[PDB]
Amino acid sequence: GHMSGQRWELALGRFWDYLRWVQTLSEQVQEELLSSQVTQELRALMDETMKELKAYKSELEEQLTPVAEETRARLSKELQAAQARLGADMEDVCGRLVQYRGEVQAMLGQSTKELRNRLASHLGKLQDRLLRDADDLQKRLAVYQAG
Repeated sequence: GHMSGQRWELALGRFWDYLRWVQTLSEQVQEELLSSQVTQELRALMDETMKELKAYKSELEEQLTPVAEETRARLSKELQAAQARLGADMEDVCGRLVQYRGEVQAMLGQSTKELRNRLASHLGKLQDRLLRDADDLQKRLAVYQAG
């Protein structure tokens, strides 16, 4: 909820805004989930978010003068843990939609009514994990810049 207005927080928003369109499961989504256009574009947004985040952490790892270099070792790892957590959440969303592309054609197709219901709940859980871990990453960034 509290963004610092960086390039990564927003490529993240471009990823999250795309997932909201997928969760509507409209005809265009039902059509585009059969193909790989969604997963290709979601992978692009995931990679774009992680490269901007990587460049942001690099700029932050060279800030105010230290006294003895490190109180950052513990803080830099907890920040790296949150960075890897965010990327793992975005991989889980892509991996789930890849399974759905095959599940909609498993044994030449399955019941899409129950199939879209299980996917919608699973996407909602992944979305809630992505939103919370994005806020935790912001907390780890603030702690890192502070001490």
